[PDB]
Amino acid sequence: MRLRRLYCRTGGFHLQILPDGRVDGTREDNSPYSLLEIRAVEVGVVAIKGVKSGRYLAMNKKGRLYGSKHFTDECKFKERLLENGYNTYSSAKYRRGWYVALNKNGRPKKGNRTRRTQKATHFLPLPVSG
Ligand SMILES: [Cl-]
Ligand code: NA
Repeated sequence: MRLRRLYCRTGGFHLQILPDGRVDGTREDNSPYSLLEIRAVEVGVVAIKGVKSGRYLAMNKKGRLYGSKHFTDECKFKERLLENGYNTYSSAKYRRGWYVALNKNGRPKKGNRTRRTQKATHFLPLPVSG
């Protein structure tokens, strides 16, 4: 059950870390690039690794999500548990309120267009066959 998928509150998507470095949402169940290793690397901070791509979820200085080729400081996300049961993930490196988020088309949002009150930033990590 150690592997997880990250389900968005909106759109019926779960997060995918694709082998070309892109990040998006998919609504398909048999999506190997959506299988994630979510590990706390500091108190309140996680790394999210796409196990099949080998890439870490990352956010660059422009607020854009990508799948990193190795683990860097751009791969750290502050994880907050909301009272509604979902979690938010915000850039630990760029402390500007920049969240992991998917729009209505399943495409990642630019960090400066996100806020913790947006349902697009709300995700549920769920163990796979847990
Ligand atoms: Cl956007
Ligand atoms: Na899947």
